[PDB]
Amino acid sequence: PQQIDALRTLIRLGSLHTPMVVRTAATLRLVDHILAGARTVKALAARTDTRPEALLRLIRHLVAIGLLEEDAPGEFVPTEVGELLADDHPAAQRAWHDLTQAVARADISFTRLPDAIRTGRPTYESIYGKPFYEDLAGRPDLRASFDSLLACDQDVAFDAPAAAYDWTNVRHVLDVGGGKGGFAAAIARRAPHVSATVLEMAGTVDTARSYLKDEGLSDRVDVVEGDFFEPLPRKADAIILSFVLLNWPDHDAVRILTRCAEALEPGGRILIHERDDLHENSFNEQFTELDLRMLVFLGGALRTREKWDGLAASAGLVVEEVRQLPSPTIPYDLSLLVLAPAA
Amino acid sequence: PQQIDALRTLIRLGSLHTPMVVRTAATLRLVDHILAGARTVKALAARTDTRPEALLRLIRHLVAIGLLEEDAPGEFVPTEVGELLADDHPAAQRAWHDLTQAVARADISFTRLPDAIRTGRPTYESIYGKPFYEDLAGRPDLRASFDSLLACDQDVAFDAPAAAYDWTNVRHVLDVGGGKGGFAAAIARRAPHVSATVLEMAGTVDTARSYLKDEGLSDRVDVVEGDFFEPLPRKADAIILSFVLLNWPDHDAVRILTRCAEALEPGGRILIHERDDLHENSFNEQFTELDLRMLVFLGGALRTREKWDGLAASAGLVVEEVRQLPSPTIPYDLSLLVLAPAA
Ligand SMILES: Nc1ncnc2c1ncn2[C@@H]1O[C@H](CSCC[C@H](N)C(=O)O)[C@@H](O)[C@H]1O
Ligand SMILES: Nc1ncnc2c1ncn2[C@@H]1O[C@H](CSCC[C@H](N)C(=O)O)[C@@H](O)[C@H]1O
Ligand SMILES: Cc1cc(=O)oc2cc(O)ccc12
Ligand SMILES: Cc1cc(=O)oc2cc(O)ccc12
Repeated sequence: PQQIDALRTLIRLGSLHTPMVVRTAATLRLVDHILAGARTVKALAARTDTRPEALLRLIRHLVAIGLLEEDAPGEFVPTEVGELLADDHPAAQRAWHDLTQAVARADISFTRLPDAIRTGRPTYESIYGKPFYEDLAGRPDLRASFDSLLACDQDVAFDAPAAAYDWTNVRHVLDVGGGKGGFAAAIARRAPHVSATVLEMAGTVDTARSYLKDEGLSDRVDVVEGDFFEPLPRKADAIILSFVLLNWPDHDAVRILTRCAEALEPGGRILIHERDDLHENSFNEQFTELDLRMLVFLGGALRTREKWDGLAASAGLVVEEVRQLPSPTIPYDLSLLVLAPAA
Repeated sequence: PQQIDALRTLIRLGSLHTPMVVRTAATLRLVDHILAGARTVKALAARTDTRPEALLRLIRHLVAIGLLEEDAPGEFVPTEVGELLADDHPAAQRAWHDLTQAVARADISFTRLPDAIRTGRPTYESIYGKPFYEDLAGRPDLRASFDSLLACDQDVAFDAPAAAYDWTNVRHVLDVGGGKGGFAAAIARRAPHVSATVLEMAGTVDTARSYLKDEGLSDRVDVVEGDFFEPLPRKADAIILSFVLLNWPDHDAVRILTRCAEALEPGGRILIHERDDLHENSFNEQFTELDLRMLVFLGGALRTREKWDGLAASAGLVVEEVRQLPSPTIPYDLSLLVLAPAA
């Protein structure tokens, strides 16, 4: 028959057990345990304290989808795909699929995706009892997990956007929602004359300060606890919004942008580090995974290039320049948008 | 880079939003509405009462994964894969992905798959408040949805297993857990001398009786409400277990098989309609989807050919014959296992 391939494709795409099998394997650290020598069901069950027959049934699906393969009778090893769940693999896919860590936990919000399409509003609170950042505020362990997921490569992940801007006429930088300070730190190393301030929430400010202390940068990058919907704590020649605005619906993103514009020194610029696909180029899996996560986690949104033009104008700004940022590590297209005050 | 394809494969397999996007589209009947003429976001939002920008964001992922394509600017149509979500397509994939119907609703149990691997026990009750069949018993609408999902092709789905057995020396058939009576009805049509009894739960017995009345078979197939862990209501030359034993862990499946053996007339046989892959042949997506659903819904299990040999022996039975059943419609390998009393 001719629709057999189509039927197989639809069933795979619609399968909820397959991603949960991947995330279960990640959460149980199965691939790590296999690499450390536990190749049989009976050894792996003892290492994970799972029930042996139930673990075999999980492993069977892991083989079926090509993450594991049966080497010898009853002995399993990771494939090239499965090896990506090793804890120290540079793409960090084990942690990003670990159900006890903040993002895969938040992905359970997708079980109520019909509600989010009807309302345009997040479903996270309906599952976990508080909106996303309030939940993180009440669970410092999840706050720390989220911060480390985003900041994993922060020793070098922010080098490209910091190198993509000319800091010669910048004296003070304000990184609004600046995470653990990785972006501020990368700017400080590249532009030694610059002083920087990180504005962040409780909890995150402490690991930011602690990170900057380890880096020897406390004298050049300070950390302020605060709320970026309130007046910003100081003015700056460059104000950074790195993976901030996508957390927020249009009206909140305009309020944040407005606060930033109000805090700009003369000649200053606002720097947005995010995606900016043209609408025509946005029908791709990288854009939609992040965009739909922002919907169900937060009620935020990724913005196409067209929408950035509109959002800037609403905040009194113009898009002066968009710099494409190289990710020759793993292809994830990101941009640095440079916004200036409108005429 | 060389691990780009591997990384892409892992991320797709681990994506929870993609199957929820498919199920959301199925639940909103999006493909039906498109085929009826609503091709734009603005028309489809009004037909589904969703928020237009949020619906566009869903559609974007549906295009990205190849269920929809943008025909004209802002107009979307289903692909060959997407057309399978039309409500009347014979593979019934819309209903099987509809979150308001019993199976896709039960698939939310997979969000707690780590618990099921640790315990070997279902997670359905922890989500919905009662174990699977008790939940169906308290929600007659879900009971009816489940019964119709399984019985969809019952006018012809049971023709092959009914044709695969020689009914010449059978006088009475008992179909234990016989659903809406489709299998009993197919036997009655092929073997007019046979009389049959369907044993089923509350609710299901009424739609079974109603189905058999529509078929003109009330005089030949009767329906008894009861519990197949209790003594069976009568003896039979052939006792049918069609998609029953996989609902149950080994010790419960032995109890059901034992009840059946105790009710067999001399010379009688027990007929099992299920999968029976050799363990070596079971590392495939058809086996694992059903097997893992039985785990999280019910604590049941699919049994490999080796396990059937063991289960039969535990119940005092031998596997006399296994007949492979043709499904040239869509390839789903099923078998008819014929069990006889052990020597
Ligand atoms: N009202 C608020 N005031 C200040 N910071 C906030 C805030 N709401 C959210 N945030 C911060 O916004 C950040 C978005 S995550 C991005 C972190 C970092 N800029 C990076 O690129 O990786 C979070 O760290 C969160 O703590
Ligand atoms: N304790 C019990 N006693 C009798 N029937 C039961 C039962 N527990 C579950 N069942 C029935 O077992 C059936 C399994 S579903 C299979 C239905 C049908 N034989 C078919 O092949 O499609 C359900 O219809 C359910 O109502
Ligand atoms: C880059 C990226 C990918 C993703 O899948 O989820 C995210 C969530 C965030 O809060 C910030 C960034 C990302
Ligand atoms: C044949 C089949 C496929 C599936 O995916 O789920 C099922 C669930 C049941 O209770 C009975 C049969 C099936």
